Amino acid sequence: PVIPLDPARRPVIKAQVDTQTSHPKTIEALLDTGADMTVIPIALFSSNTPLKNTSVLGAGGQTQDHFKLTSLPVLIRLPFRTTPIVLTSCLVDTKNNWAIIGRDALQQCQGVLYLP
Amino acid sequence: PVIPLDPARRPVIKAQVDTQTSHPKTIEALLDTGADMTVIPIALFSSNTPLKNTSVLGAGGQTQDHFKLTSLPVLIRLPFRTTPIVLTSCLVDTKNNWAIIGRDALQQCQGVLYLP
Ligand SMILES: COC(=O)N[C@H](C(=O)N[C@H](C(=O)N[C@@H](Cc1ccccc1)[C@H](O)C(=O)N1CSC(C)(C)[C@H]1C(=O)NCC(C)(C)C)C(C)(C)C)c1ccccc1
Repeated sequence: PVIPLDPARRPVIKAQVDTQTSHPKTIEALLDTGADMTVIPIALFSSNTPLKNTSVLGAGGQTQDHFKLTSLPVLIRLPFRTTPIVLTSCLVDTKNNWAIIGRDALQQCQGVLYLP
Repeated sequence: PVIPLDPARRPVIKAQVDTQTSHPKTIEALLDTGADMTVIPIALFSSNTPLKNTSVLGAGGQTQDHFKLTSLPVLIRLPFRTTPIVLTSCLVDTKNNWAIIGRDALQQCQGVLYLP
């Protein structure tokens, strides 16, 4: 679908995410052309799973602690299309429960920006 | 234009930004549907403008040193339209001098996200 862009309303989508360490869960994610990679909340992962340290630069600053990197690919199913997005890896929010669909996922569902 | 999305290339455009505190200047800005508000570099402003402190939530978390708010509206001319976008205020990055076109500006140019 076409998602209008509105400062007062964050463009979001329901996405079924399977981290392959837990039953797949559907979450609300922000659609974010400004994110190099997708961010999944740590909650969707089972307690014990190996995750890699990683450094992330955001607007608030550079962090070595807040985010981890997955070890297994994450599969994402969008409401409209039946084929899953397969992300070889993406980020995990250990801290603030964030869910962000970045350009890695947007590329695979052939998302575009349109500026008339 | 239609702008494709690719994890390995930031979606950017050249814009002319007028802060009304000196002459209009060209910047290359990130098109960012995850940004509630536009971000322009402090480098645009002279060494003694007055800018209000502001708190912002980013990926590095809550920052309250990094961004200021303009005191005057900012006018933005995009290559493909004659009428400038006029933002009542936007964020000013004093740390990294980032340029990010957010949803406030995208709404004014009727920007949309399209997922097939
Ligand atoms: C109350 O006023 C606000 O705090 N607005 C915030 C905002 O828009 N922050 C933007 C922001 O950082 N948005 C980002 C998404 C985001 C929103 C809130 C917390 C964390 C992340 C942005 O689309 C992005 O990907 N950016 C901006 S900077 C960047 C490096 C180019 C890239 C990035 O962070 N990449 C890192 C990853 C891949 C982890 C997202 C600004 C500072 C650029 C205006 C906000 C507050 C709650 C939910 C959503 C947004």
